[PDB]
Parts: sequence; structure tokens; C-alpha cells
Amino acid sequence: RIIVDPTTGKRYSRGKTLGKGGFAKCYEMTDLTNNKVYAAKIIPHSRVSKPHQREKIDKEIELHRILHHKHVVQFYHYFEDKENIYILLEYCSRRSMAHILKARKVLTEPEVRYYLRQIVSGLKYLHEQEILHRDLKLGNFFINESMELKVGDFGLAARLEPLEHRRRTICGTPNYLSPEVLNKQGHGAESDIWALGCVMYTMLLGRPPFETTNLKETYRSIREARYTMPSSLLAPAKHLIASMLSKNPEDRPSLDDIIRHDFFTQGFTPDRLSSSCCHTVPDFH
Ligand SMILES: CC[C@@H]1C(=O)N(C)c2cncnc2N1C1CCCC1
Repeated sequence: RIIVDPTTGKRYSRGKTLGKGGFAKCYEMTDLTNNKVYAAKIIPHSRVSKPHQREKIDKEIELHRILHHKHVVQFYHYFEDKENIYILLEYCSRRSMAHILKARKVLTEPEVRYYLRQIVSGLKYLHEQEILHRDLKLGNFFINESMELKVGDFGLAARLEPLEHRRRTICGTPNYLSPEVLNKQGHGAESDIWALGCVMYTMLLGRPPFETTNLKETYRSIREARYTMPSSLLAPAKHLIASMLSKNPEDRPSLDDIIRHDFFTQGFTPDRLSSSCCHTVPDFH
């Protein structure tokens, strides 16, 4: 199917479906003017009929479009016709880390380092743009043909605010809600670091440190930041996790601290992972 941008000319060719993404049906989409393929979100206007959800995609577009970094999903272009909103993004042929961990259950430490360094790289970039991601999770770590990680899904992203004028209600339904968010202090950069500690824990253990049902029954355990630290963890992994999941947001490490922690500097890390790592445990050393 040929899709024309009524604003510019510009013709696109719709390829195979990639599946559902919230408000969107997702497709391969080729810009016929470079002949390059992008991952497209196609959202019918009927899915954004309410002003609040109209405002939701608009902000996603506004924030995402200004980002350029090797470990952030590259926004290409967006347009609309009478039927749909089209958001064309960097095509990542090897799905996400959610798909990888589902298959692998648990990852090796050099792999955890490989992926985490890339997540930290992209999040660093965001935090310096004073943009908070607000839903860091394995499904939002997209993996391209070359096994490179890109942080995506800016659905819940917002510009940083000072505490005094900050939103205090839980925004959307993120994977890892953060003691300070549950204490109605709002979501800061440390809340992204929370979610990064939960990610690392999940990569190593195959399950989150706290329940992720977002039910009010789980709030106390999260606020208290009490969890099982399994003995299977190596000591440096244990220490870095512990620091990222500090109860008090002020006690958590900076991003520069995180990648300079012993967990990273005292282990081997590949420059490149093979795609077999999506399915199979890699060889030693
Ligand atoms: C287009 C949405 C999401 C995505 O954001 N990117 C960048 C992506 C990039 N490459 C492949 N798929 C991607 N997806 C998938 C499509 C179905 C569910 C999520």
C-alpha cells in the first residue's frame, strides 16, 4: 500500500505488520525517496478522539523528535492524513530485551554489562536534555540487526520539573514504581535510576525485586524498599543493585557512578554480542 503525506508529497510504502503497540498498529514503512525502511506506528484518529489522549501522542512526538543519540531510538518523521497518525522510527530487527529475557530467563554477567552500559549511555543523554523517560523496562530496550540497544517508547516521558511545581500523581502505569512516586513526591531522575536497578535485578534473576501489578497492596513493600537479595548474585552485582534501589532517592548513585561501579570495571564485557544471545547462553570468557 502506498501512503502519501498530504502535507509534502512524499510517498511511503507500507510493509509487513510488526504487531500492536498500545494505540498503534505497527508496520514496516519505506520512505520511497531514500528507499530506507522504518518501524512505523499507525494510530487511527478514533484512538485519539479524547483531548487528553490527543495531548498524549503530541507530547510523545514533541519530546521524541528532538532526540539524536546512538542509544536512543531515532525519531525519523511524523505526519497525519484524514485517517491516521504515522510515526516513523528507527527499525530494530531483533525486537526487544523483553523477548530476549523471555527466551533466556536469565542473562550472563558480561551480557548484563553489555546491555546496561548502552541503557546508561542513552539515559545519560536524556537526563542531560532534562527529559525523564518514566517507563524504563525491558520491552522498551529495542535491539537492532547489529545487536545494539536503543531506548525507546517515549509515551510517558516528560521534561524534568522542580519538586515545588512537580506533578505528584502516578503518571500512566509504569513497570517499576519508585518509593518517592508512591510517597507522592513525583518522578525525578532518581526514579529512572530505581527502574534501572529493577531492570538489572530482572536481567540477572529473571523476575523483578518487587511485584509489578501496581496494586495498592504492593505499595508498602516498595516504599520500604525491602526485598529478597538472592545468594546467587555475585558480590559486586549485589552491591550495585542495593545502591540503585536505595529507599531514599538522594542515596542512589549517579549514572557516571553506576558505569564506574566494580560490577562493570572488574568484569569482562564484549564490544559486540552475537545474535545467538537472543536464544542461547554464550560461551565462557
Ligand atoms: C514501532 C513501535 C516499537 C518501537 O517503538 N520501535 C522503535 C521499533 C523499532 N523496530 C521494531 N519494532 C519497534 N516497535 C514494535 C512494533 C510492535 C511492538 C513494538
